[PDB]
Amino acid sequence: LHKEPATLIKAIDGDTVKLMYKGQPMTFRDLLVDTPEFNEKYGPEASAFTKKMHENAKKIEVEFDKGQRTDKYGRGLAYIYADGKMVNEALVRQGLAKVAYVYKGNNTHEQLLRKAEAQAKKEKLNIWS
Ligand SMILES: Cc1cn([C@H]2C[C@H](OP(=O)(O)O)[C@@H](COP(=O)(O)O)O2)c(=O)[nH]c1=O
Ligand SMILES: [Ca+2]
Repeated sequence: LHKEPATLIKAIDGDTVKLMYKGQPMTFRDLLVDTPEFNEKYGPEASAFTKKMHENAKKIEVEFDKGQRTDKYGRGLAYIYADGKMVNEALVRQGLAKVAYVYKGNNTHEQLLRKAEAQAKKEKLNIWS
């Protein structure tokens, strides 16, 4: 897998963001995670977390997995990095997302994220409180 450039267009929520990729605007959905919707418990906190993580980054990058790169809604499916830190992993580590939507063929970072979730749960953080 490899990282590719992008630039933030706009925060959206815990697990989606509007980025410019290859010069085109796209909505990206984070692989392997599920954040609460904004109207649900910890939804606001998830959205705040990713808004800050994306807006503060000097360099956003996207990393597609081995499988399908867009979902049925036209959203890009990627691992997203903010100054080399994976947003997908950070969400899970903080108890602001669950590991979720693990489809074979696009699950390169599954075990990394499961390890984060375990530590979040051990610490009883957020969703796990
Ligand atoms: C994360 C992810 C979501 N999806 C689809 C499955 C779900 O379909 P349904 O909309 O039919 O439930 C939806 C979940 O996304 P959200 O959690 O953003 O709603 O997006 C994929 O197809 N591939 C993926 O890797
Ligand atoms: Ca969601």
